[PDB]
Amino acid sequence: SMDFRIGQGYDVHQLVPGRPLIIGGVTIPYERGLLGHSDADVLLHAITDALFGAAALGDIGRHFSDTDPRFKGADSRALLRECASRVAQAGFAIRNVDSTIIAQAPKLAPHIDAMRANIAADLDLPLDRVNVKAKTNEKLGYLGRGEGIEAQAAALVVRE
Amino acid sequence: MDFRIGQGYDVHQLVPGRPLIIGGVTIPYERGLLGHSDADVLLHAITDALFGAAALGDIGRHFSDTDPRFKGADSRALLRECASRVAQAGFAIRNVDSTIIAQAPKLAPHIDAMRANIAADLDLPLDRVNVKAKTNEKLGYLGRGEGIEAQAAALVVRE
Amino acid sequence: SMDFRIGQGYDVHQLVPGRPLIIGGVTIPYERGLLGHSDADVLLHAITDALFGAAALGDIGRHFTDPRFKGADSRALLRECASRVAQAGFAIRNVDSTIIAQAPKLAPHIDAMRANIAADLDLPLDRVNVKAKTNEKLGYLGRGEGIEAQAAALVVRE
Ligand SMILES: CCOc1ccc2nc(S(N)(=O)=O)sc2c1
Ligand SMILES: [Zn+2]
Ligand SMILES: [Zn+2]
Ligand SMILES: [Zn+2]
Repeated sequence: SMDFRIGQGYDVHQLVPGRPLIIGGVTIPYERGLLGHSDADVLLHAITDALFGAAALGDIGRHFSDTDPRFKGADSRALLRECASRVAQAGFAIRNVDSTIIAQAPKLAPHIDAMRANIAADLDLPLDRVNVKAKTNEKLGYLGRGEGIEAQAAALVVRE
Repeated sequence: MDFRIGQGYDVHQLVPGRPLIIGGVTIPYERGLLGHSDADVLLHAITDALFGAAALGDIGRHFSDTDPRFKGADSRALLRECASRVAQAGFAIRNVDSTIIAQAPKLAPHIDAMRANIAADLDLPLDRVNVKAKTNEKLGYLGRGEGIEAQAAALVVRE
Repeated sequence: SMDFRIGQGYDVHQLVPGRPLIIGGVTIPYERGLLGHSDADVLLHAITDALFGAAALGDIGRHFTDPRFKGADSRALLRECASRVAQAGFAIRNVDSTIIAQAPKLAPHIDAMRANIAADLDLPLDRVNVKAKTNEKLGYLGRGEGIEAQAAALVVRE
């Protein structure tokens, strides 16, 4: 009950016109969307990587391949749920997740509760163990120019 | 045994005509950080880590850029109120770690003072607070000195 | 026992011609390598900073002109870092990390990096993790101008 481990996750996707904007499982109206072979859900990908990392199971690319017919059409919530199943099977219980989305636009505050609810459901966690934060990049860099969106995640687990 | 972790990120532009305040320390420099508050990028990152570890949202939720209450605000006062709310939520802080990334000025002479400020504001001994500082090895807008970034991690426990 | 602490680390180095690419102690075939005073192993630097941070010992810049470390490679420095963490009364519980590089492919080398780090930190493999991804062609990382590493470390004061 004291074998705690920490994991950390990072992801980024390009933001361009012509695709939907989906973050934390939430479709957000915007003139641009994230590019990636999946649904490009940068927040769920970062959290997934933090969870695999806390369990020392490698990373999201080692677990899911575009070539794998099991996951070919899978959205990022299905990937997060499978991640959590593998983390549990390796012997770990998740204690909490925290995260940050960095986007110059749109405003993400109205969507935070919905994202937290999706993530908590997918991880079978109480809502008060899941946190999502959001901020701009103060107009600096490709993030500040609206050319991508970044997500960071931290996860604490314990080996039971 | 109810431990929780949080992580924080912040960045502010470096501009002429502003005080440079990082970790609560007013640093002599021809430029300063631009923000609604005093724009203390390090304290904001730590504030976000603490709110995040307690699942209390983020700094924008508690101390909005849009609220005139916080124009020019002392970010140490914001950090102390953050810590008060984290305590009110049932959490004790176990440690904080952080990094400042900047091309200039030299931060080594100021790091110990930043650590002491953060420790005081969080009611922690110095040995549970850590401030790291580095350059971005000449890359990107940080390499060009256009802003300063801070990162933070916080461990809390629900008592 | 229960005095846990967390640390976090970040580093980035430029990719330059005429130098070997060494990440996680692994020499990787590539026409460029990382620039730095050391061998510029950006992954070991990030982990080193996370460990110093978790133990509240400052940072890599304060720890490392010293004739003990003049020509030291990054694994010797990681080992010395781990010594100083132990000196302060801390035991390492786990390390996690991410390498961000547009090229070359790091997947074939990850297992060796983890084994190198585990040996240097005197940890079992199941307490060390290395992740790797691209930057989706964004920014200086996406243009192949540098490689970034991030790390998180958990320690306990015994
Ligand atoms: C079936 C889906 O398989 C994959 C494979 C790689 C992969 N990488 C990411 S990332 N680098 O976090 O944008 S999400 C993803 C999904
Ligand atoms: Zn992704
Ligand atoms: Zn700020
Ligand atoms: Zn370095």
